[PDB]
Amino acid sequence: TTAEQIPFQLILNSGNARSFAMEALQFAKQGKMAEADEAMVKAKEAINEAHHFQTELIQSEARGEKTEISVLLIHAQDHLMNAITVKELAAEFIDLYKKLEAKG
Amino acid sequence: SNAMMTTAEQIPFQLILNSGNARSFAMEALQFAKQGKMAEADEAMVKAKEAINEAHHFQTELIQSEARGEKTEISVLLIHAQDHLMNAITVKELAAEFIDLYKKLEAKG
Amino acid sequence: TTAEQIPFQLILNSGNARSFAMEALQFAKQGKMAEADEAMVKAKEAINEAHHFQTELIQSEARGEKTEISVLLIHAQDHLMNAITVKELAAEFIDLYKKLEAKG
Ligand SMILES: [Cl-]
Ligand SMILES: [Cl-]
Ligand SMILES: [Mg+2]
Ligand code: NA
Ligand code: NA
Ligand code: NA
Ligand code: NA
Ligand code: NA
Repeated sequence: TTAEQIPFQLILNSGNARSFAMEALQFAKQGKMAEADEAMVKAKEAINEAHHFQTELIQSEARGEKTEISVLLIHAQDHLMNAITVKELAAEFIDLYKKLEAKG
Repeated sequence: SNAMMTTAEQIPFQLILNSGNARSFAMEALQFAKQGKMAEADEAMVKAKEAINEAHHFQTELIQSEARGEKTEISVLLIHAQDHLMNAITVKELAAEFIDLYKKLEAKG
Repeated sequence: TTAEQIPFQLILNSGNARSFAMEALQFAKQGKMAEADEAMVKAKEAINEAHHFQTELIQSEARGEKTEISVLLIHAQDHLMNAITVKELAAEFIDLYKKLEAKG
């Protein structure tokens, strides 16, 4: 049943990653580039934490273990995957703001 | 299914309707901002938010059902519906960021 | 699991489409608009492959033909939904870069 903690740990870490990435984007918008870079570093860490749980989840099935699929679990997987997506495009927003500061 | 739709099977359709409209409002807003139509963009974002709220109502009921031990039937459509809801939230959140970026680009040139 | 090859195929096509789309963004970022545009055609071709799998998943179920639900399937659907959104917003980024070029 420890495996049934997977959804919670996914949501918690993914939300943390998503939060860091958006914070990074806001810093970049305000011209605080050092703070933006740091937040992204932290976002990368958080997505790593989340991935540990996703990997175990996928390998569990691969391994032949039966997993009771719930809405919560599906929702947890959406959190991680959307977090990865937010982080990837946030990096592009950050990069664009850096480009714009270069010109004045 | 096409032969018979159960009451529970209504949830995915409702989530897709509202989430889809949320995503549509967000993209409409993005497109407005791109044209320098900022007030129309701001208002479409409000409607995006409202549509996510309506979708969210079904979400809470769905999660809580499970909490009660009321096992939901997992289907492709339900998974897809969940994807759409979470997608709408992501699109709205980033479209906000496109809109702000378009406002900044106006502020300069 | 002969139908369980579909998740694998969804993941592969979607992942490649996402990569293609990101390639396009980086090209446009470098001022390489021809390469960007070409990268997006490839993204669209790969999205279509995965999308075709998904339409059949949804339609078959509507017909009463039940699919075996697994973590990998759910994962596969996440890959497509996010690939679609990345492609779509990468296109918005490409437009932003083209915009910045045109003004100078
Ligand atoms: Cl991982
Ligand atoms: Cl190529
Ligand atoms: Mg999903
Ligand atoms: Na960028
Ligand atoms: Na509302
Ligand atoms: Na359930
Ligand atoms: Na922004
Ligand atoms: Na754009």
